[PDB]
Amino acid sequence: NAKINSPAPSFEEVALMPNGSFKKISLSSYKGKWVVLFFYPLDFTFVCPTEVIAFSDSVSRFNELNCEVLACSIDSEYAHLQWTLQDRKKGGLGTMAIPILADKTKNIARSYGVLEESQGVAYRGLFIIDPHGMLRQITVNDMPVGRSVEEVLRLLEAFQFVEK
Amino acid sequence: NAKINSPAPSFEEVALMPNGSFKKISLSSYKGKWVVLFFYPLDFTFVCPTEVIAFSDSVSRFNELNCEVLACSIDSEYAHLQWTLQDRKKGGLGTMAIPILADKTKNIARSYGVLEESQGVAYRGLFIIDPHGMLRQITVNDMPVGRSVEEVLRLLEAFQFVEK
Amino acid sequence: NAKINSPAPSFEEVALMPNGSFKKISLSSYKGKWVVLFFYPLDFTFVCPTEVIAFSDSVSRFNELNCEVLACSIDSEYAHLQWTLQDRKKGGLGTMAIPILADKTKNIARSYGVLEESQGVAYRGLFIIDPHGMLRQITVNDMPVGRSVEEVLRLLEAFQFVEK
Amino acid sequence: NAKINSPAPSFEEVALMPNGSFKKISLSSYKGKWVVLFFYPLDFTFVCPTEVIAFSDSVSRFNELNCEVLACSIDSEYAHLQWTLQDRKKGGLGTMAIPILADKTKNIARSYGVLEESQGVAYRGLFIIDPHGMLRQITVNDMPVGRSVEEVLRLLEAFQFVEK
Amino acid sequence: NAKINSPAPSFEEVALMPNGSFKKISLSSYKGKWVVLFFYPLDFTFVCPTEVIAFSDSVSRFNELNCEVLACSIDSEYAHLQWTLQDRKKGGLGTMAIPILADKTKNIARSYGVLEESQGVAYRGLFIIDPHGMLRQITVNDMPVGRSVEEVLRLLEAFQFVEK
Amino acid sequence: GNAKINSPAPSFEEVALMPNGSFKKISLSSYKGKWVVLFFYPLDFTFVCPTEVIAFSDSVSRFNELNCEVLACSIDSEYAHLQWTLQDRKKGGLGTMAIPILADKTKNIARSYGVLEESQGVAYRGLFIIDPHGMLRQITVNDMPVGRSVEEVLRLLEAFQFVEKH
Amino acid sequence: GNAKINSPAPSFEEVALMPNGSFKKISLSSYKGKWVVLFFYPLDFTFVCPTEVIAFSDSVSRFNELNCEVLACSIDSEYAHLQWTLQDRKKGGLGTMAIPILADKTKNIARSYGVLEESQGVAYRGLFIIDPHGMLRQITVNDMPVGRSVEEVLRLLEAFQFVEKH
Amino acid sequence: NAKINSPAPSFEEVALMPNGSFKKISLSSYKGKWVVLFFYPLDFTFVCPTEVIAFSDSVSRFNELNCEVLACSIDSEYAHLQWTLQDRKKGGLGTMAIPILADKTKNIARSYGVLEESQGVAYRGLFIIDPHGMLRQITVNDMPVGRSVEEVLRLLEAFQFVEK
Amino acid sequence: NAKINSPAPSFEEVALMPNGSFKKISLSSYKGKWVVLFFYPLDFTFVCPTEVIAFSDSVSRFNELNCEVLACSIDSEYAHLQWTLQDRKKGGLGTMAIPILADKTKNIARSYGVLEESQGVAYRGLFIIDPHGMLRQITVNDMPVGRSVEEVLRLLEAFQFVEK
Amino acid sequence: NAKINSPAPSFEEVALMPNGSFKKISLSSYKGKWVVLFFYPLDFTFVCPTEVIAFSDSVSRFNELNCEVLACSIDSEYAHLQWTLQDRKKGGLGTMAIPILADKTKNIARSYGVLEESQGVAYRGLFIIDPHGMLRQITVNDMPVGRSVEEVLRLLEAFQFVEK
Repeated sequence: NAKINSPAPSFEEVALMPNGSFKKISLSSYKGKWVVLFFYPLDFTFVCPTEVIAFSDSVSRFNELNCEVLACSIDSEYAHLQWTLQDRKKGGLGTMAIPILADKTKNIARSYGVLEESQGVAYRGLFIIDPHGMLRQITVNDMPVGRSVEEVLRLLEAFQFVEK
Repeated sequence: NAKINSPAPSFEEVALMPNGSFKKISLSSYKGKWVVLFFYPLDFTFVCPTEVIAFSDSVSRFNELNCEVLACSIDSEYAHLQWTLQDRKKGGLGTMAIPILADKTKNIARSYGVLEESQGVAYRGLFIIDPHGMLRQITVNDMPVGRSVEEVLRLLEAFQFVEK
Repeated sequence: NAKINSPAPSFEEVALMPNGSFKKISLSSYKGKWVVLFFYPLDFTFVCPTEVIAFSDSVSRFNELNCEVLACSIDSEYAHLQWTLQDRKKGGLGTMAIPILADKTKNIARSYGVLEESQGVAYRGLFIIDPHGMLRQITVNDMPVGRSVEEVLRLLEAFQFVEK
Repeated sequence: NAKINSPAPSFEEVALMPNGSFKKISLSSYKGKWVVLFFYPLDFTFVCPTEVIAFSDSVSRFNELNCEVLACSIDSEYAHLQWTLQDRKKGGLGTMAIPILADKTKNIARSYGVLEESQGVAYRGLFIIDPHGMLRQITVNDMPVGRSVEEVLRLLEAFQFVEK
Repeated sequence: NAKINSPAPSFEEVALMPNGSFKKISLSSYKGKWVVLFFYPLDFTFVCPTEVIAFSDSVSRFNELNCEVLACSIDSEYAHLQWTLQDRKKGGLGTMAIPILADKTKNIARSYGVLEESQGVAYRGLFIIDPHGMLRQITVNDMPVGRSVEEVLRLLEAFQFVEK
Repeated sequence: GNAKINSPAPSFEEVALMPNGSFKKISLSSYKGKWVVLFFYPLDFTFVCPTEVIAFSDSVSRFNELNCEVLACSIDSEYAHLQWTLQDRKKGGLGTMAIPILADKTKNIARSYGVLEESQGVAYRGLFIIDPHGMLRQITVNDMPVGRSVEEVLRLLEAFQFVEKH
Repeated sequence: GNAKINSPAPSFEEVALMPNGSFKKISLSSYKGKWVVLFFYPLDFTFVCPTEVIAFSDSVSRFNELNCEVLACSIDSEYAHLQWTLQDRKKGGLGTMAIPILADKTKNIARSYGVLEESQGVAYRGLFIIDPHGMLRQITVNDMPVGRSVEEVLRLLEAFQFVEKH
Repeated sequence: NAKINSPAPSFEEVALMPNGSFKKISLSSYKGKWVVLFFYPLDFTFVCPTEVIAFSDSVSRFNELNCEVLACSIDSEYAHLQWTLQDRKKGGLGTMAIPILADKTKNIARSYGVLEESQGVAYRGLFIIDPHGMLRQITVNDMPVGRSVEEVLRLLEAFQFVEK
Repeated sequence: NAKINSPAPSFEEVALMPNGSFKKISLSSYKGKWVVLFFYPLDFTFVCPTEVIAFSDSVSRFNELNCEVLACSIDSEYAHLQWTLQDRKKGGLGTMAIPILADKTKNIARSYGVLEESQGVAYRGLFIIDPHGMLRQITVNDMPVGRSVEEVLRLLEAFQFVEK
Repeated sequence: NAKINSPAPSFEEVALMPNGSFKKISLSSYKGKWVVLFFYPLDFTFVCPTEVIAFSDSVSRFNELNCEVLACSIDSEYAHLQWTLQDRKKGGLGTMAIPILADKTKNIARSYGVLEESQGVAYRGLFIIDPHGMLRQITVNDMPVGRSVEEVLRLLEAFQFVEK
């Protein structure tokens, strides 16, 4: 389970890459970089996916801070792909600048302790992981409330300021 | 688990209705009718979903034999809905004449013993259930091979013939 | 128990050979060939044995597809033999072109999960096993309904088409 | 398991009746009479079935002593029937003057502790049971050696002489 | 332990009141109001307690939203009191407009899963609890990075907007 | 009861009254290479005139010329057994014997052969045929009041040996 | 061993050879209201001339006039016991006895009194003094080859009864 | 615990020596000699200590038979000493010709199974041990009844006569 | 075991009364009074008994403060008695003004956690118990160092001052 | 736990040094010296901390007896520091001549068995430890009653006198 100042739970799982391909991604492959790993409940929700899009539209701000961003849900990689092929205007995801993990077994959500067991979907959890793979901050929102790109960046800069 | 001449495993779960709405469906609500419950692995797969469509195109042939047909997968109801909104020509599902269960918790697949745990997806299992809710026949295919609408009908007629 | 894409349960047991002799047969001796292993409840049933005969009459069609066929029941090898010595017109089996396993311990039925424990007899289960010894499809019928030689051949071609 | 001066293990099972019909028979239905229950391994064995026949040819001798005799094996009732329809001269059983239990589940053999677990067949066990349902004597032979009708009668008379 | 959409872990503990008195406070006494419960590591840290002060300076903004705010640490109520008697200029806490729980047994921190067991102090955890006592959002920061009053208010308004 | 057909007959090494009147330790394995008829009886000095035990003793040679040794057993001490043999046959005693009699003082032999009546502390009239390989080949158990047949055991022996030959 | 000083002596109900020659069930509790000397010995018909058991039988009245009953016990059957009494005293037998002899066929009595030699299946020369209330009051246990003293047991009895009085 | 023909329970403990000194004494130091080890309840009991004295007055009789005698109780060595300094006429012990063990831990009494647990004192137990350290006879008296020096000597001579 | 502000461990045990008689004394019989219960190792020690005597010589000072004093050791009541009959000049105890418990089972020492298990004797433990039977202070000395009557009185007054 | 004549429970913990710095201190670092380790409940209590001050004012008296003195409580090192910065006249601690352990995890209190679990604070326990690290005396007071510097010195001198 996920704990501050302990190594963030490991995973190696299929993800939809920004280019549209499927690829296995391990957490340890990010060693040497900061990582913002964030979960969302379901693809194709009647929610306007503004939240997932917001993070994708902002990758480079995180990148300038040596931070990679990674999305995740219990949906398949095909579901992910289909959502990106769908129009943003029509409620789709459109192009993504970040990978989206396909947590098909729900185990990543489980290890990060964000799985709603009765629904089989993940809460809006977000985790900041340092270059050493250490879990440094936990944010978990109930389904109906989104996270803030600004806030995560606030936190990132703060953490990096302390390291300097 | 699913055993011949034992009551078929119970379930009550959200499904995508033929009209496009979401609805809770219980197995017991079919008491008095035959049921063909069949699983498939994933929505939006790169296999043209001929198999699921074949069963939908043939409901009537089951229906006049006092048999209801029910599809199921580990995908969400929103995923299901999205697939039906997708054009059949374009590898989508198009309109569906049968309900599709959203086994988001994988428990239905588990109880029917068709779940591939490592994958998180169900095998191509099909189950014939009588008006008394008794499991009467088991078919399970490996992912790459489809089932036969003709065969299931053969079996149905055979079973009903034995009742007279 | 038996599972798709797991090695099919092992066995080494006495069988009635097509020539009329008794012989020990192991599953692994079929490595390199496809196998259709199928169970039936009892020898000498008041149910005419059209089903078992149908598979025997069709061996070559299976053989041409690099597939061996194997029958099985809880009856002794002597019971098997006696049934083949009985005239086909008289409700007997006649000369068989396939071996018939004598599952006297009922353990083969048990491992394939087709044993009706209260009766001590096997359900009409049929299993397709690949040249690697991997279980590839499961069919189980309630006692009163037979299987289809055509259907098994349909699946066999389908499976081989996927490899080629 | 079966113990001297304890109630003989209960059973209710299908048997081939002397007239050729199938019938459920319980041990307790013999209360008030002595019973010689005896097991044999298999129907249709290559060795002339003189032993089973010997007991059938002698029923009236047992009946004279208020004793009923009951045969048993792991074979089905249909196997039993078929053996009696077979000519005695030809290695068959001919019509029998005693019922033959069809211990399909093997449980009767198990409870009397005569089941060879590796073979799935019963040893040549014979049990004398009194009118009170109490087990009074145990005889168990290895497969290749038969029992003696004279001896069982010796024992019967001895037991009845003591109760006199 | 603390879970989204489950009742927030109960507590009744001594707290330093804004007026300077000690008082037992239970979580359930806030039923009917929103609660922001937030932990901090230690009193008298060489950190300028800007964070704890920031929340105190902002109580009325939370109050206008029907939300009460509650601070907590493993320090005694006397330690709390002493810190408030200390000058803000000298690194003290000065006057507080919010109560500060004295989690002397560390059990509140434990139940909210924010206790650093090796240090015996709590991480910078913050929890939003609804009028029904249900846990609605989790924020946990590593020691050196503070939380944002603005962000918590963002979240509060969002939650209340959904309820309307 | 450990006593199972086609399994090695339960082992034992115990004091026995020898035909000559001496006490001697006897193990089952010492009979390897010979058939053995091991038979139990309830008690020495019983009010049942001991014809059964005597019958087997009077017939040893018949067993012996079948390459079969015969061995009696009961829960009584070796001294009890000896006393019984010193007692006159006419007078309800045993007389001198042609077979050894095991003194199953711990009752464990009877236990391992599953013939011990636990409430009484005595053995049922159990008889066991053991082959030259030490394998248990046939089980006979009688309730107390009914005896076994020397003829029958010989019938069985010949039958078993006939199967070995052909 | 359940046998503890100032605890109720271990219960039993078992067949015994009565002084008159009959078999009878005897329970410990049937002696309530009397002192009891219960004593064990290893085996009937031993090559030890049975002076010890005889000594206690020859002295019953001495125990009796102390309101004390005496009871012998061994793992031998009641038939063994009877046979021994039918045997002539001169000839190494027991002769007719003035005390009952328990037939501890299941060995449980010896077990509960903690005097059973498990490897031999026989009891040590244990002797137990039990009061009218059924309470165990003294324990004597001898190795096989050494006998007990009738005088000593009487010494003990008088001592115990003297303490009751004054 | 102590058993006939098993090695007598070991001990090494302080004892009051006949000369008035304290000394550690082990059971094994008597190997090669017979030992009469005997327990008594308490020092300074209101009843004239004739029993302990009787054994002391008779040591040479035991010594003649290559037998050493050893007294024991739960009292301290100082208690023992004090009792011997007390005048025999006055209810005291006087100087003893045998050692008296000070079983302060109660463990010797425990291992010889003579400890009255509720009182914390030992029963009047006496044990005869051979030159090989084997326990050869057990005598245990209830508190109010003494043992006999004559009897123990009777036993000793008997045992030695047998080994002769 | 014994704990501050928990009821002091119960006991009912024989004690040597100041008048020279034996009497059962329970802790609860002191309810309504303060109690100083103190242990010492052994009677008749080569260590002059100044400590035990000091407390006896001072009873009244304790009594005036509504406090009873109680001595205890693992020695028998007869040992106690004998020590008091011994002349104080001669290393004896003399007439005592306090009762002395005879903890023959060592259980009182055990429950107060002052038993030296290897020696079977108690450490120089002293316990102050209030009128409610609550344990209020613990003093435990290693064998060679005595306690102070003054100190115990200092504590007693202090405790009573806090109630008044 | 803390037992007389057993090694005193080990610890290594942060302490406030007399100079005002924080430093890790282990018990074993005192090997070769006597140690008076004493606990108190809480910093900033409304009791004028005369007791802790009394020991600090007297270090020298311990020091010349080759004895180091060590204070301890469950409060943080920062709490300790703050209390020493507070004016003695104002109920503060003022300058301290002894180190004060910060038992933030309450484990030292636990191992010395002085912790009041419900409170989360330690009782007024004091422990004398010899140069060999052996626990030699235990004093435990209920919260409202203080210990005596004189008494501890009495004990120290007594212990050292026994060593010569």
